[PDB]
Amino acid sequence: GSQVQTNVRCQGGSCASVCRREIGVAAGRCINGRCVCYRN
Repeated sequence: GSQVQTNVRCQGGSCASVCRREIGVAAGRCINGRCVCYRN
């Protein structure tokens, strides 16, 4: 997968704003306890 993995914890909920900070794109998802971010 081309998801961008991060060190930011989550137990559900939005990762969009976290991803704005992490990768500069306000898109992502909580997967298995951490945020991933989407750049296309």
